[PDB]
Amino acid sequence: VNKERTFLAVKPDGVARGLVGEIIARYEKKGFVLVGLKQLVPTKDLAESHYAEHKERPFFGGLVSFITSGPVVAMVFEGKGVVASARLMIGVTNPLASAPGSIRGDFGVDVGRNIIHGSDSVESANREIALWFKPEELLTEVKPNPNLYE
Amino acid sequence: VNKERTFLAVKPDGVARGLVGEIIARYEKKGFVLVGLKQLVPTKDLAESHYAEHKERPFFGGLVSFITSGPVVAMVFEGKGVVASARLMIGVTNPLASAPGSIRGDFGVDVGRNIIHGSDSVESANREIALWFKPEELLTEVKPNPNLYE
Amino acid sequence: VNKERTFLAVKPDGVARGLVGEIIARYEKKGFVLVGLKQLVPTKDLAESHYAEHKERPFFGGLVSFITSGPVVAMVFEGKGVVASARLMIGVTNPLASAPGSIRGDFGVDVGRNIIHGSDSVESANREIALWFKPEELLTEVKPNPNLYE
Amino acid sequence: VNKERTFLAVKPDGVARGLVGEIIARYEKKGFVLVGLKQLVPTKDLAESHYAEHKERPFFGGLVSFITSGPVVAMVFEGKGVVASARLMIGVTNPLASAPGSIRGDFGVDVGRNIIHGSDSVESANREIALWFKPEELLTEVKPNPNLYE
Amino acid sequence: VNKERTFLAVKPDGVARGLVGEIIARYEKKGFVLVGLKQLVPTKDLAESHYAEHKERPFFGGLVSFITSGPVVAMVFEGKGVVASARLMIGVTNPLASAPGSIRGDFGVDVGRNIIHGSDSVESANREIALWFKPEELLTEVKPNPNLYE
Amino acid sequence: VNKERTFLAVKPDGVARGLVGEIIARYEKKGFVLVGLKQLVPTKDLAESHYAEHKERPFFGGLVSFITSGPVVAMVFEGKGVVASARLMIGVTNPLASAPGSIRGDFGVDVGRNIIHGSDSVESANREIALWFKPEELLTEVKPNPNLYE
Ligand SMILES: O=c1ccn([C@H]2C[C@H](F)[C@@H](COP(=O)(O)OP(=O)(O)O)O2)c(=O)[nH]1
Repeated sequence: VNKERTFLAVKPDGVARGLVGEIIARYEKKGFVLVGLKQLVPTKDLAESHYAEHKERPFFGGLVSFITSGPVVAMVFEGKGVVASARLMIGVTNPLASAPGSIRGDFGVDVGRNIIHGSDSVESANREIALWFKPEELLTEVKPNPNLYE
Repeated sequence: VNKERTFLAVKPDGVARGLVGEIIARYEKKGFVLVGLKQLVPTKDLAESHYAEHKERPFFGGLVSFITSGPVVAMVFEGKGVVASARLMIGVTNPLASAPGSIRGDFGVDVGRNIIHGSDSVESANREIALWFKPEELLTEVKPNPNLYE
Repeated sequence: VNKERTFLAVKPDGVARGLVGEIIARYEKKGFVLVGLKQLVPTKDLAESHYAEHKERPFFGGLVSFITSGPVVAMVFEGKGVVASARLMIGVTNPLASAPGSIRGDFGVDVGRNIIHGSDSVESANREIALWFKPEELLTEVKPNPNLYE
Repeated sequence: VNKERTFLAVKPDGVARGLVGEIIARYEKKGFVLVGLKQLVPTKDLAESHYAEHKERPFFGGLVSFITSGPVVAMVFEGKGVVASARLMIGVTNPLASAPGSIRGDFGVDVGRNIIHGSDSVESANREIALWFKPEELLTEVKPNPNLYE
Repeated sequence: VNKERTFLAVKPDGVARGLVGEIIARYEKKGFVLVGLKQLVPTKDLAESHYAEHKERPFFGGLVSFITSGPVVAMVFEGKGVVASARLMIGVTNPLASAPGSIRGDFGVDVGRNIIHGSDSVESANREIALWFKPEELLTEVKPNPNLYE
Repeated sequence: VNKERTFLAVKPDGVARGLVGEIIARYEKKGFVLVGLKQLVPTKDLAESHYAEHKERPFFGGLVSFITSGPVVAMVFEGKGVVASARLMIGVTNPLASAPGSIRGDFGVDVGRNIIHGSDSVESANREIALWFKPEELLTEVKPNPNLYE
């Protein structure tokens, strides 16, 4: 189904570096539809719930602090296999090991300052989208370019 | 002062044509700070109160019908002389008469489908910003790149 | 009417400099439809007919000699006010005096090597299109993006 | 030898999405020479002869029907190892699995709407070129930039 | 003559903002040849000799101070009418009044942080070139692309 | 450490092809700092020292004769893991086998005309930096964008 959605979030460093439009453009060019978009300064309760799976890890504390250190541009894109395509486009955890052409591969140098977040699966996508967006904030009537899908 | 703000809105045709990120990128490159950003399908009352100055004009009906025909990406940029600079970058009412280099000049061909809206003065900017954004949605602590301002 | 057409031609120097795709992309982003496209090495008869209005000027000789010195990418774009918009986008006769943003303004430095040709009026557009293109080579059913025209 | 040629074709979806110039630009930047270029609406005979190898497969029908559904920009590029490089730049059959940086990787989302066609070998290139282009439409004297070849 | 040269200098703000490559690329696309290039932290004596004309002006102190506050990428471009073309491409003194498409028009917002310096005339170019560059640092054998000049 | 440095050099072909600005921009976008920059026409001994390891190889003759055949834009970038990241961005020895997204992958076609040089290790970087740059020509103080490093 082409009604698959994922959660993307340009982090404080990506926003502070003027990468918001560049990132949105990459997804628009690919053919994914922006189902939701907004800028906010994450709160602790949200950063913590968002990174729940790492609550046990050492870095968790630093993850929750930086994400709430400034504005974030949260967004939702819809399309066929968007969760895996979104991540392929982002690159890998370490921006230095990310191939040229990917977001992190082109603009990132540190793992702590890795510009953007992308859901790693449909299960997490759905959880994260419900965490950052209210239903009233997501488009229902989507309908994509007919030159994209058969 | 560099704490001046303006209201920009990528209209249904700009959004539907995948111009959102391209437009945001132009403002970020310039040095202006994104103080608010969100996507929504305008409601008739908002379309009408926004286009108030034209309620007596023939085309008003089509303005309100179109802007509410699909999602709009509303946004607020802050910076020195941003209202006038924003409009200079947008181009003129008729995209066919807009010089290359400007948004409408590069992507527009019809006056009714002219991609974006920009406040025409600080008085209107202030009015519109309050019409589309709630105070909680606008960043307070702005702070731009020190290499932009003396 | 939006069924207006103009004749553009990337000249030997524009082609030899790898500017073909860059120029086509500029027009496509604008909203104009490619109704005809082909690469060929102009014959004297066609060069002369094309530059008829300059047959009595000193430079005519050099014009006819150069346009036939290599391959030319002839093309026809359709859209509202395309003839004047195409020219506005090209720039002026002398690339050095052409504004940044325009084709000649960005890539040209000499008037003899001014990269591209564009019809100067609908009258000449129609004459030139018939000179370079056979009716069978031009699209009849054009129909552009609905987000371009009201 | 650097006189190797390949057949590329931006399909109806690539054309209708305004990607013609973008794709041509990528090949010109690389250093390949455009030996033939033209736009046309393929006929059934040409669509079928082209996809001959697939005549017995299920999808054939949809392949022929789509490629003839609208205008195609056929083109031939010449250069060292152009057939393999052209394919490397196109990406893989499934645009979702295509790496960022490649044509399909950047703009494609469905395999039925995968933007461009490229010959898979020198044997097929030679066949297809003769299928789409008449000898008079192809450049004889090519000669590429001396800063490209040793 | 096409052996005209001009002196451009990306100031500390332009360099600190990652604009060096972007600026060099605009000039290379145009067709001008890079006759000299280097990065350095200007010394007072040089900054002062450079801005000699403004020695009596109020802002003089601030000019010499800023230009020496960080690295500058000094460069010399050669080409027909390069002194006037360079400035046309830079924009005007106040970046907010500079038209989209120009360097200052696209990236600058403050007159004190106006990104780049360009000679204002052939007399000044020759003076500044000799101030920043030693003869051994400038190319003798220039020879530009033949597709540029007639 | 983030004080790692590598030596990059746009060779005569990259320079002659107007690729200098394009290449530097890729590194600046990434987040690496330009610690040294200059254009020169390599002298025979510099070329030879530089390519010591290839001395006994059949092609050392043309390697030296080429690097010294025209101007080279030598430069030093600083940042975390810059030597390995720089290489990854350049692509592989044969540009035809280099992935789209990489410098060689996007612009190169021949191995003898492979646009750019990058150090292959920290040991070589340090050797080459000292070979091409005098200590006075390199910056001491770095100050990397704080949104790059944690
Ligand atoms: O057969 C050959 C192989 C490489 N080369 C040149 C290109 C390059 F600058 C130099 C060093 O090659 P190598 O170290 O293998 O590749 P790279 O590190 O990518 O430059 O050899 C040739 O001229 N001929």
